[PDB]
Amino acid sequence: HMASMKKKGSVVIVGRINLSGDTAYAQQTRGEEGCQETSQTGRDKNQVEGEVQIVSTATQTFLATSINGVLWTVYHGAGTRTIASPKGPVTQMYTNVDKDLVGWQAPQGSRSLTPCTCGSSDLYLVTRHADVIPVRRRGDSRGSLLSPRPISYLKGSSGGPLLCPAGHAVGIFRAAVSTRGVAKAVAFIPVESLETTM
Ligand SMILES: COc1ccc2nc(C)c(O[C@@H]3C[C@H]4C(=O)N[C@]5(C(=O)NS(=O)(=O)C6(C)CC6)C[C@H]5/C=C\CCCCC[C@H](NC(=O)OC5(C)CCC5)C(=O)N4C3)nc2c1
Ligand SMILES: [Zn+2]
Repeated sequence: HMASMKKKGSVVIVGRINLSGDTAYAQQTRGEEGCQETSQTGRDKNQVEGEVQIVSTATQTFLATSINGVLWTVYHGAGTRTIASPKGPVTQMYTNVDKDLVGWQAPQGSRSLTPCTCGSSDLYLVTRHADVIPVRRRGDSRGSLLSPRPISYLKGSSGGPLLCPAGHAVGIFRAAVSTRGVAKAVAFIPVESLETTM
């Protein structure tokens, strides 16, 4: 009935991948209860820091990455959802189902990665467990893992960055290519495609 139609909750930042120092590590900033509540109100007063956020909905958890003042993630994680912010839900400023891409204005206090212009094919994928996985670029939107591993290890890291040797953003992790459950390669949204969307 019209009277009882529910609304979907906001995406909520629940932690980050700390890349500040010599050791990458995941930090949780909000537990499940506060996450649930913040998703419904869309009101998140937690201080945001860093480039790579861990985000959650009621049903999924994945990553989101700031590049050029936009917090980017995958459409298959976020759909058309708002993100929680100190003053309430914030509507997406970019949505592209054809690229599996969405973006919101970057939260106050985040830091943005710089788009790569190195042209290097020696990349590094950052996962939600703060693993930094070397990846050889193999095309415009694909790279191979130098050390394959089960897809379990990459699940939940869509929206994370592929970085060049200098720490610039090369793309946003979108999908894993596997054989008998082993991730041999990854697909990503190239940063140029983000820059065109902008
Ligand atoms: C609905 O509207 C849209 C629009 C455009 C979409 N575009 C894509 C490409 C897509 O694909 C889905 C989701 C994605 C995925 O699973 N993404 C990771 C992930 O972590 N997600 S996640 O964070 O857990 C989660 C689900 C958000 C919470 C990185 C994956 C980690 C492990 C793989 C798990 C097994 C799956 C292997 C699979 N492989 C693959 O499809 O390979 C190819 C055929 C595609 C090109 C080659 C794979 O990766 N996916 C399948 N859905 C779309 C949906
Ligand atoms: Zn670079």
